Amino acid sequence: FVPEEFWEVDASTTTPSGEALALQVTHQNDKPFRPVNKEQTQAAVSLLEKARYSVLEREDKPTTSKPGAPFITSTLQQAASTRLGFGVKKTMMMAQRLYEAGYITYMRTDSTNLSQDAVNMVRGYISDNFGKKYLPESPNQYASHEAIRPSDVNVMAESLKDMEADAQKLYQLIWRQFVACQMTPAKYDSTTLTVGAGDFRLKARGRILRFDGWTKVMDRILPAVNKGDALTLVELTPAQHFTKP
Amino acid sequence: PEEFWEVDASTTTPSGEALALQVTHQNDKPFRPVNKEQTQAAVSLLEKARYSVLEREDKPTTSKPGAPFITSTLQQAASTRLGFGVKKTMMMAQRLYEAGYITYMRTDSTNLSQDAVNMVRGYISDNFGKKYLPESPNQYASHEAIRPSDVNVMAESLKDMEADAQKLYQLIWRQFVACQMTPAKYDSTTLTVGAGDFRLKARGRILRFDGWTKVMPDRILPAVNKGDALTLVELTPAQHFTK
Repeated sequence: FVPEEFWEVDASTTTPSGEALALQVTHQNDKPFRPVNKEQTQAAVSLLEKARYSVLEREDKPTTSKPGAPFITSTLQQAASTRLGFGVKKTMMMAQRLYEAGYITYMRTDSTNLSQDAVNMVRGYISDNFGKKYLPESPNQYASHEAIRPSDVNVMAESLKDMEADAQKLYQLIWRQFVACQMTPAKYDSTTLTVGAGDFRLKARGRILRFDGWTKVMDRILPAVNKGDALTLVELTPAQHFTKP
Repeated sequence: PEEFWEVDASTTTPSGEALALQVTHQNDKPFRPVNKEQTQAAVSLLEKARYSVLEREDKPTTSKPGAPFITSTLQQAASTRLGFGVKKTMMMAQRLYEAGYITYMRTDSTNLSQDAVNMVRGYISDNFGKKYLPESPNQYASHEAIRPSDVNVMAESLKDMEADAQKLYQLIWRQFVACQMTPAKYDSTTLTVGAGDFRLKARGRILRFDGWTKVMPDRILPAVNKGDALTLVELTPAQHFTK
């Protein structure tokens, strides 16, 4: 594998009211902005430094995010790696121990299916511990033996006195994914700002949580600015990156 | 944990054949040292003794099969023979039941239905032979026992089950078929040896008819008679702890 070099440019600006607004340069000449070396970035930066910044478009809309499916072997490995920093073989050793102790279901599966007993169990837990608004009218179904889930939803990670810290973290991950998969969607009020500067286009995205839904068990607020408003550039910050395997 | 020792004695018969012995008594009382000093004291004595066969008992023996599984005995057998914990065993048994491969897994009864008895006796007659089939169905001290739903379904055929689930089904299947088969027969032997203040023993048996062990799978003591002199080769002490 050969790492590919690419640069990104962020711009700190101030709204007419004086509030801070962070932007990411996305386009240059209507084409995706992605310089590959320092000189190219510097050339772009020199242009952005003199350009006039103005809000081209502001889009506000409600959005929802649904929970993910309960774990299968491949998704558990991916999540344990991303969230906990566990390698695949370590994740599988720990999952096998949790299964052999009877804490979770069989760990080698490619099915997201959940038995009626498991659905009854988790929906009861949700009704008792979270509330009616967190419970969908009908069980949530997922594209797809059974998924990897706790054997007893009433058993919490901290109660596994026979497991070391990382094993408890893995159980907690499995437990949270399973409970969340049967909860209602999270609701947000999203905002997207599009800014123009010379032959450059920049953007900022933000959202405000209206209902937590599944996120209760398991980006920022953009300042007020309308279309046509002028933004004052404060600082440009280029960043060098390299792709990974 | 309680520390206790044992002592094994390797000897040779007049013909020169090896004979392994275990020390069982000392001064007519059960031998069971609790430390290294006690054991070493016994070893020094055994090292200077004359060894001779005090008695040889040869007799036929019988081994009957066990009852079909109930929840508690399945858990015990899965632990002892397969190394499965209780929770794991019950999770797998539940899946086998839900798939329809075995009968309900929560039971305290060793009873078998007339249909199940007819089915397994037919299997035995077809696959093992008349000497493996008792005149009347075998009865056991005691809903129904945990058994396969279809005796013609072999563990190897459960494509939808992982290896350990197949091992569990195999265990249940073998226990069920064996429980309706005839006793195994052996010719047993017990050698009692005298060595100074100690008594040592060796046990052996030869299979004469496999019976139930045919579906659900010791030593052969060398030829020696009462009065035969034995030559001590080596004494081997062993330290143990209760678990």
